[PDB]
Amino acid sequence: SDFDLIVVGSGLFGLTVAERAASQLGKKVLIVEKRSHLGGNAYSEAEPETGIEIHKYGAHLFHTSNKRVWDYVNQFTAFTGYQHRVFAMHNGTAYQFPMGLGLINQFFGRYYTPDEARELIKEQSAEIDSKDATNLEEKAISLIGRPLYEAFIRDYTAKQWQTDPKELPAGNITRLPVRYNFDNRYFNDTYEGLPVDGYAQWLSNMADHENIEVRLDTDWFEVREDLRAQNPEAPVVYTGPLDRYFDYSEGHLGWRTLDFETEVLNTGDFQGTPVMNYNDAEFPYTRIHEFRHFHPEREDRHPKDKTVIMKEYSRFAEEGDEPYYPINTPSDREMLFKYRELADAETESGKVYFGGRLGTYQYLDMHMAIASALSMFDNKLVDALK
Amino acid sequence: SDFDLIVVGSGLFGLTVAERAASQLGKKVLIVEKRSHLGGNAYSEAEPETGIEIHKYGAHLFHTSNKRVWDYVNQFTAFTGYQHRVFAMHNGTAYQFPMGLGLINQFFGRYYTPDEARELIKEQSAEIDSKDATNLEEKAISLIGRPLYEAFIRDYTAKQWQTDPKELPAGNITRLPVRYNFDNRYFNDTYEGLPVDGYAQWLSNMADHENIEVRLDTDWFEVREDLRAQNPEAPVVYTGPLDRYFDYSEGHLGWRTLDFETEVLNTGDFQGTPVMNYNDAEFPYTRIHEFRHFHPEREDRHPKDKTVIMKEYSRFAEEGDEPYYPINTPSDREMLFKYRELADAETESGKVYFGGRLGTYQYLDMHMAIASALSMFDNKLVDALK
Ligand SMILES: Cc1cc2c(cc1C)N(C[C@H](O)[C@H](O)[C@H](O)COP(=O)(O)OP(=O)(O)OC[C@H]1O[C@@H](n3cnc4c(N)ncnc43)[C@H](O)[C@@H]1O)c1[nH]c(=O)[nH]c(=O)c1N2
Ligand SMILES: Cc1cc2c(cc1C)N(C[C@H](O)[C@H](O)[C@H](O)COP(=O)(O)OP(=O)(O)OC[C@H]1O[C@@H](n3cnc4c(N)ncnc43)[C@H](O)[C@@H]1O)c1[nH]c(=O)[nH]c(=O)c1N2
Ligand SMILES: O=c1ccn([C@@H]2O[C@H](COP(=O)(O)OP(=O)(O)O[C@H]3O[C@H](CO)[C@@H](O)[C@H](O)[C@H]3O)[C@@H](O)[C@H]2O)c(=O)[nH]1
Ligand SMILES: O=c1ccn([C@@H]2O[C@H](COP(=O)(O)OP(=O)(O)O[C@H]3O[C@H](CO)[C@@H](O)[C@H](O)[C@H]3O)[C@@H](O)[C@H]2O)c(=O)[nH]1
Ligand code: NA
Ligand code: NA
Repeated sequence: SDFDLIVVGSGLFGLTVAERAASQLGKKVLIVEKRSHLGGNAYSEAEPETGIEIHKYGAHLFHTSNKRVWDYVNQFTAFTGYQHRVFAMHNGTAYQFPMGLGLINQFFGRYYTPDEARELIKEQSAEIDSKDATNLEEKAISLIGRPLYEAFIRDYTAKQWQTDPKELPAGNITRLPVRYNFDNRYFNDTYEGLPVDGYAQWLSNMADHENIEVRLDTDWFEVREDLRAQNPEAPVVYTGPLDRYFDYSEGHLGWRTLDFETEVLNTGDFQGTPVMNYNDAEFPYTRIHEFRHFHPEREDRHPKDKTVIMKEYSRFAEEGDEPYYPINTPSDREMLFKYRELADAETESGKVYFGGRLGTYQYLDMHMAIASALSMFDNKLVDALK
Repeated sequence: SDFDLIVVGSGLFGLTVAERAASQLGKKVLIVEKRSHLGGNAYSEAEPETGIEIHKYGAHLFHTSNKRVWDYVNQFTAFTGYQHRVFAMHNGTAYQFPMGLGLINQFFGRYYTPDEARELIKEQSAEIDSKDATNLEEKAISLIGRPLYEAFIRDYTAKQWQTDPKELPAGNITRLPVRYNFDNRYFNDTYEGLPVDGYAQWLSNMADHENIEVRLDTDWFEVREDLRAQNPEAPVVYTGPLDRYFDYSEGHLGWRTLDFETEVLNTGDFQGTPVMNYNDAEFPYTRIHEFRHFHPEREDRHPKDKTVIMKEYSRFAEEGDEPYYPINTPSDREMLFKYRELADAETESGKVYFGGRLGTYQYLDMHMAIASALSMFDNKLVDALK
């Protein structure tokens, strides 16, 4: 055959499945991608004026405590020692972030020892018992009190979900969001970095194999019947939109989206930190990314006097807009459960597997997706190709 | 012979010289150490109540951009991903540190962009031209202005050197101490961590070799004539006090010292950061070290409800007191230059080499010492043992 496996999509999920099949089974794998680039939403490319790497589908920071995934992805790229950190902009002052002794000192006026700070939160959050809460506004206040809630959460949350906190489930926060030390790593995980020569280089390396064929700029639904004709019992992995596979026969799945406003400024340094959250409602966007800071080890290939930055906005996502975050209304999660039924049928009837962010209506971190792929590979695909 | 090389001292300098001679030349090396422990001032040991590693000769953070040294020391111990960070305590508020957009925001009331902040420092430091300064107080103010100087430098400096800034050379600061971003790594170097099983374990590994013999609790001047008798043209490396070698025949070298006040507290967490500087004169000590935080990856072998901390004080150092920092008065640096003459004579007449912190009256970082040793090894010792 020309191929033994067809993979729809070239996000981390497709790529992984693909590469395993190529290197571990030695099969011929054909990757079909709609866009003109490899990588799915993880893709990054250089801004033309400045040369600086940016991400046209949202900023991507790689982090995992999953050693399996880590050793794996390191097979295809090295990482930097980048540790992600964030600052929160509120009333013209940049606060340390997330919530901890640092922010606490800046906001309530003076230093609180760890023990002091636990107590400070005790009194503040005493208003509502977490067992009481009816919506998102309460449940937070019940965890950290009104002063903090109103300053750092209320508007930020509102902007991100286009809504009032009072009209959101209480179940969306599940943990005390406060640290009683000065540690402001944003992420708790074992391993963390950025791909050394960027994501594009990395993603691309995953498909650079003597058994993988990649057709960019190709829609699967336009070429499916043709390709399956060439070798009919070659199986498919579909990482595209779940609902669309089944021609929305059952209602459109509901997604949240993002609009990105990307400017080049005539300064070498606009905020001196990669990410700057904006928590006051006076501003449309949720945060400003300044991309040079993600790779400071490159700042000798960077513009002395220019910098690229990007403002992130949120809204609901519909048609033509890129889907980013599943919304998961109740009326979404059953039309899902339903499509599951369809997919399984379709998986047994016609050897077509469903995976990844779009393919399962589900938020996935990068390592999550990669693992999800590796699961499917080992559990479903090894026997499916014998 | 029983030994081919005698090494006085077991600090990093001795150890290095020793280990190279043992592993690269295969010589028999006898290490003579006055204290009862291996390691010199780098040594660390567990506080008995809590089990927590501490440093009885000052806190030690390892950091280098010298790859040679790095690959070397990794031969004897692994390091953690510890990045050192510091906070400055001034008027009951803990400031981000060192001086940068962060501290700046906290102190002058609101966020300053990088460009804004450069300008802010322009006006502040405009008072005195750096070309003018007569003492340490001016030279700082000429670099960062009075508001900052007085808040974060004046008292801290005074405590550390027991003096008024106005009576210190202008040459002790040589660089703008301000960052125009939010990056608060304390150290600029390529590599940085803490020894995984502590320094004691590490240091000790360097002497664990089938050609190295270690006699703890032995003063060299008490046993020298004896040992050199056993094999008279076996050479010595002396890493002890330079002046004392030559029986202070030429004036006592002047050192600064430290007194450490070490307490165990009945709390799991006293300040939630490894180091907390204290910049106001209301406090005797310069900073408080809280040692559990140096190894957070151990906090599941740490006391749930106790923590060891330590307050650091400075003064001048004399006899019986441990020497820490060369003072380098003018009347010190010529009595030095002189002892150099003596040493070289003594090096040619009697094959006795002088090295390391004490042996050269000179502040040395760990990697500096190690490199200094490696220099001496390759340049003077290889031919000296043929
Ligand atoms: C804003 C934002 C930011 C981040 C993240 C998500 C979001 C939304 N993620 C990273 C990322 O979005 C996610 O992990 C991956 O995109 C999932 O990879 P997939 O293969 O599952 O989907 P992905 O969407 O990447 O791949 C799908 C591919 O299929 C193609 N395709 C679709 N329909 C097709 C059709 N009909 N025919 C052919 N091709 C078709 C698409 O063109 C696309 O290339 C993340 N995770 C993390 O761990 N850390 C982070 O910091 C971030 N950052
Ligand atoms: C407070 C403080 C903090 C730090 C540092 C210094 C100070 C003062 N240094 C680390 C350290 O102090 C320095 O790098 C080493 O001690 C130098 O190693 P040496 O072998 O040169 O001397 P060192 O003093 O360690 O070794 C001398 C040894 O010789 C022995 N001795 C002396 N006289 C003798 C005699 N007559 N006979 C026999 N034995 C004798 C002593 O007992 C001792 O064991 C540092 N560096 C860095 O890179 N990062 C850091 O964070 C720090 N931290
Ligand atoms: O300043 C802040 C930050 C967060 N939040 C709340 O916490 C949530 C966290 O969202 P956000 O800070 O915007 O994004 P992350 O937590 O960094 O990441 C989200 O998106 C990432 C990439 O898209 C995924 O890796 C994460 O799982 C997902 O939580 C927000 O919706 C808010 O409800 C605030 O109120 N204020
Ligand atoms: O809060 C601060 C910190 C520093 N300084 C000034 O900067 C100097 C720096 O000294 P200090 O902060 O006490 O120590 P380090 O810079 O961390 O380290 C000193 O001691 C270390 C270990 O002993 C060595 O690695 C360094 O080379 C040596 O500069 C001080 O004397 C002051 O003059 C201030 O004014 N305020
Ligand atoms: Na409560
Ligand atoms: Na000036």
